[PDB]
Amino acid sequence: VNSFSGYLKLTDNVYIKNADIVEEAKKVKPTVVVNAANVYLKHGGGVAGALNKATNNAMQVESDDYIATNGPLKVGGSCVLSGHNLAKHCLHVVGPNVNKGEDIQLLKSAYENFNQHEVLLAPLLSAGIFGADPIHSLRVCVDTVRTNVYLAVFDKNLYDKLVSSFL
Ligand SMILES: O=S1(=O)CC[C@@H]1CNc1ncnc2[nH]c3cc(F)ccc3c12
Repeated sequence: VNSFSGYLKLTDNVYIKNADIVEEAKKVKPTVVVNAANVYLKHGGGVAGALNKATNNAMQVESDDYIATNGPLKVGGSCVLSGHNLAKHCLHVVGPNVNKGEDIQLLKSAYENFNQHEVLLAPLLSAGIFGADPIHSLRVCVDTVRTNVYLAVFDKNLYDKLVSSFL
């Protein structure tokens, strides 16, 4: 039993809710919140900008030190950093950004990072400003993640479309 509330169950292990991931993280305090990161951990907009703003820029400060030490992530890769006031940990995962021409097949590799964590609060990878089709992202999620994932979809119209079209 966990504290996630109001989710629709899609499969054995995948759940979905129309929610603001920032507000959801603030209420649940999950062990892991996933950020929709880029390789430079520059949290300027989308989910990343929202999560970073909610940490009063502490996420960005920590991220800049991470990059200065380790260099950029790979597209499809991830790193674990602090969850600050939102979660115990933040799993920064880099989905391909279609608006940069990155290969969509890397979306499966990106979701594989979730399997290293038993339970996660997450957005749909490569959705929003990353330019992928969220219906496709949900399908890859369901077919790749085996651990327990609670998906927050900010846009109510999109949430209803994802549910109604789910196979
Ligand atoms: O859901 S969508 O709009 C349709 C694709 C987008 C995915 N992005 C998100 N997914 C979940 N929670 C979220 N909270 C946010 C706060 C912001 F300021 C900007 C984006 C988000 C967001």
